[PDB]
Amino acid sequence: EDFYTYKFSLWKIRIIKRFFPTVKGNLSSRQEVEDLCQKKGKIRLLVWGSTLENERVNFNKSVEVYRLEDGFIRSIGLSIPISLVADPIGIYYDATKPSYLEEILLARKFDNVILERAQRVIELLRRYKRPPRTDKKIIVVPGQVESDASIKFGSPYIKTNLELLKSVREHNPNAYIVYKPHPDVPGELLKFCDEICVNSSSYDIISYADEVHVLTSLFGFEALIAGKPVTCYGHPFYAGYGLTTDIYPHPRRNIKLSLQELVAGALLLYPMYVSLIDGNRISAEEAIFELVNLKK
Repeated sequence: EDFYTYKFSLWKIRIIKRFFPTVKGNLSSRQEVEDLCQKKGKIRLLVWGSTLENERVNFNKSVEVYRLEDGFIRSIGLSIPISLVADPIGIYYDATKPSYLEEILLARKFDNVILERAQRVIELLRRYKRPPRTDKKIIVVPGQVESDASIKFGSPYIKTNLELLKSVREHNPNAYIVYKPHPDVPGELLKFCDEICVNSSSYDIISYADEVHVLTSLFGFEALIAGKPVTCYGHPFYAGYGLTTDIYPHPRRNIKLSLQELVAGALLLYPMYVSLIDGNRISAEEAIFELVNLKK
């Protein structure tokens, strides 16, 4: 009777059980959470993303809430998740409230050994992964799905791709702006971007770019690993740490971090990793090795 899930689908419950083998039951309403809590003194609730904030539901302090989300490595370039994020304080894309990732990076107790792995992971990612000929600075803007939670709780001002593309052009009047729209979703876009790169190879649009300008896209964290300068127009999890030139300052972040500190925190300590083959907990490096040995 260790963990409970909040409004998870059956398929999602089985996936979560890989990371939490002690999942016991699925609570389907706030009343069921309150009834079970005073029945057992305290409960551990598994919630997905900003589900509680979207419902404006708050529980007493005896309901320990874990906010779940997909990992970072399963997504950045290289279906059944190999990585899972379990945040007991908040969630990484919510810049309005503290997150456990933010507390890790602030405490920044990173010994010499974990900095080595972070440098190995950076080198590993860069290796496991059209362009206009002009004199202008090449700027790339990855579009997002506007209904995403990272824009709602992670962008303090800009909320649309059009406002992003607008704001990008206002700050860069002469640069060559190419808009890469999000796959999962035109005439007014071209009034601020030069061309619209509708396909060819995401991560291999980064290498042709001089700078990457994003709102809250995880795409910008991949650009940091690739070493390309990135400007943030919102407040993603990698913003505020001086690695990115932030348009709007983060109201709660003062620390200047290195790329290894960011990687060691965001990729190595923050998310969980479970092997796809045997189901055991593995390191972020073994997770990359498994995904790398999966494609060939």
